[PDB]
Amino acid sequence: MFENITAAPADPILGLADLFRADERPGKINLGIGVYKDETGKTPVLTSVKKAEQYLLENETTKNYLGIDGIPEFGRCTQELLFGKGSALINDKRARTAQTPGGTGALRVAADFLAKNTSVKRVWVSNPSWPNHKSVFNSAGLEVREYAYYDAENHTLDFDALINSLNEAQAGDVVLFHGCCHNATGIDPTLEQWQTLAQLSVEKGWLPLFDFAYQGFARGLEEDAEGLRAFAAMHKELIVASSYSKNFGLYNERVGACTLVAADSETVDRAFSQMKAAIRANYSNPPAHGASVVATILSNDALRAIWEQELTDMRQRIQRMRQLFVNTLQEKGANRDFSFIIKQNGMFSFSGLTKEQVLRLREEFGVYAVASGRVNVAGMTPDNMAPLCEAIVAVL
Amino acid sequence: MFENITAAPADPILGLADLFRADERPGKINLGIGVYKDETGKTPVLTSVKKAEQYLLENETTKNYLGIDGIPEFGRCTQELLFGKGSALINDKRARTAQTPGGTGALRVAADFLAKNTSVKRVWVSNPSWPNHKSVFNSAGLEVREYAYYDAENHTLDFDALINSLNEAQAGDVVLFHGCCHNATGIDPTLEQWQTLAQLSVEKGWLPLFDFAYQGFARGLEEDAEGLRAFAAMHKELIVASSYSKNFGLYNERVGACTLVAADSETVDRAFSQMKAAIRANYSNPPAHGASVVATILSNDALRAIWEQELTDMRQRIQRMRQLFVNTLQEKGANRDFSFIIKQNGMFSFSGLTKEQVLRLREEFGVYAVASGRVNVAGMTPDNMAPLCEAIVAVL
Repeated sequence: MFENITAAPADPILGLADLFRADERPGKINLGIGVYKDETGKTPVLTSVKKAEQYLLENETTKNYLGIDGIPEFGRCTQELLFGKGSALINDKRARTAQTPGGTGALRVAADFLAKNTSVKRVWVSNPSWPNHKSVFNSAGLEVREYAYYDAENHTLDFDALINSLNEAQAGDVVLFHGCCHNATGIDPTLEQWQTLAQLSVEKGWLPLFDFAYQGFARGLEEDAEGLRAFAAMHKELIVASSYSKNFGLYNERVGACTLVAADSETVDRAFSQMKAAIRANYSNPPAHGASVVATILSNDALRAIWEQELTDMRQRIQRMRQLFVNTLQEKGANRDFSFIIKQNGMFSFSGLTKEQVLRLREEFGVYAVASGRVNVAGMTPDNMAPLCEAIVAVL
Repeated sequence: MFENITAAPADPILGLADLFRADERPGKINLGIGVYKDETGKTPVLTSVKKAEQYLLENETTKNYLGIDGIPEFGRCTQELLFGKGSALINDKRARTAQTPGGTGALRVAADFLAKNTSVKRVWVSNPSWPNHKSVFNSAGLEVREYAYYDAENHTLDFDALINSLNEAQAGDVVLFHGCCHNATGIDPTLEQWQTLAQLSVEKGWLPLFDFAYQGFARGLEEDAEGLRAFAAMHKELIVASSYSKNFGLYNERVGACTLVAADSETVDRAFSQMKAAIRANYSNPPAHGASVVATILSNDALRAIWEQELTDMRQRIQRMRQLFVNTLQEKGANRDFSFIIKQNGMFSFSGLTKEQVLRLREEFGVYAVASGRVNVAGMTPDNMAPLCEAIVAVL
């Protein structure tokens, strides 16, 4: 039965990793990573997390199944974080949240739900966009289309091309937006641009689906939610797939949420039931550990304080590296302007390097990056900055 | 978009739960539970688990993403437990294991994998069978058929009807078997019956898929694997969906595995790659906590000894309850013979009560059971045995 099965194509990231590892060179640098890294080059466990884990160890009395939608407190904390407390969406009980296995799991659940309970057939994603978006939706049997977003020439948001391409989308089609820290351009719309998209969206009958994996990485918790909040204030229906993998550094514990928004309580409840059905048919119920940790922290003033500070430290680390990277480039005798790097949010940005330059950097300098020229700034350190920039300069 | 969505049908178990809860009655007894419970009526955290969790707390330095297939050691320990150490399947590197979110998750992954990479279109499940089997497979777009198994009259395994019904199954069809502790008849095939099925299976060109969620609950770790092992010795290809939810009391941490078996290393590797692709499109990678705990215990002599003892205690509690139940029934002036209860393995069994009797038990006596007459013997205690039996007698 398996004789004729063809091998799945290989991810370049994972493939890049293996290549990096098997490299004897000393000054090797890996900018192809997908996670946060501190000044020492590691991905530690947050202090707030460790504290929460101790608490669970001492207080947990059972590992009995959680409800299909998971921990209640986790859901409420997640909603406040998304919509802010005092939000009408909350007071009007128009939103239901399901705890899921990471942000990816949330996306998959939404996809299965849409595919069997609605007339949705197409989903629009930006060009470019996180490559996993295609696989997830296609797996549910949904069609994936691309809208213009990034301007590889000016390294900016081509609002016009965006609005223009999205005009080809019909009512009842879903449009996917990155809440903040666009992956992997680092280019987000302005508040005014968000408001413009919201209006347009309502007018066109689109179903907005937000992929919110980096809340707190752009400007801050609240600031980063402005776009989403701009949409929520205008839509009756909405879907949010959030992740705590990065902002809580809980990558491997698979902590995320799928939030459903409807016109009213009755409707959302009825709709949520089918979402739960979709979950039951997938993994049954969610993993407690990771979510328990998030709920404990968010609901405890002390722990929350600590965590917010740790998050700030991460955000600032990145902002610092972006700035430092540009300065060092210029100092080292850089050809082109890289100042756009400073206007981009999050861990990712397109360096503008060519496929051949990337190949060269690796072969000749032990500097690792994705063939697209994508780099993870968290992979940079005050310590490796110089050698890094000198190598880049050598390939320009 | 969600205006016309119809509510999903409510599931009895969860419905039963709520009903039980909202019951003011004092002597209420819940036999409709789906998990193990101890003499005090609780589902505690295993001592071996707590120890393992302390160890992780103290030694974990990162929560970085696990590989798509999860923790390697988890995979190897799992394979040994399934096939026994020194197994040819292992030494020949014919099996690949993926860590999944519970047994259910393993089932779903197998389904998606089969649906997109093979010609499978139908899956045969026993009548009756865990109701969630249908949803999972249908969700992947697979057809589900039923084979005869249980004999409601003699409360036994109708081997003949079984063999007969399965003759309608064509080559390339998948046949699903419960490794041990059939849910929810508690009726398993004898070693000789297993061997007969194995021969027939090979002859007919079926693809066996084992659902192994209760290893260690019937006779013992190794004993309970006899059937599976009987099949493995005869097939080139096989699939096993195992769970640690019950035998490790790790229900909510979602710990399970999906094991793929092929004729050879090259084949299994090529096939596993597509399985990974299916995972990536679902939840991306698995939750670490639960699986870490399992791997820690299974690989440490001391911890493993403790755990095996805890498992034994669980198995024996159940055997004790089955025996006590039958005796108490007889003493209490029972009408019918219930001795079949003693020959059944695991937490579940069909009491043989009618739908109206079940309704009566609850309304009149506060005794809760599923409408199918299914009872969870782990819900019984030496303390509640008398009242329970007196109520049952009153409805015969």
